[PDB]
Amino acid sequence: GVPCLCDSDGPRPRGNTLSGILWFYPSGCPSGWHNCKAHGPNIGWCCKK
Repeated sequence: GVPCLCDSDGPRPRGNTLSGILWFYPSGCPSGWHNCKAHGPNIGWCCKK
C-alpha cells in the first residue's frame, strides 16, 4: 500500500504529512480505518488506521 497526504493532515503525530494510507474500498475506508482525506483521492480514499 502507499501512504498519502490528507485533509486534516496537519496536527497529526509521527508521519504527520503521510499518516494515512490510500484505500481501495467502495464503502470509503475498510473496517479498522477512519478516513484521512474526505476528498479522495480517486485512486482509493486515503484513510488511516
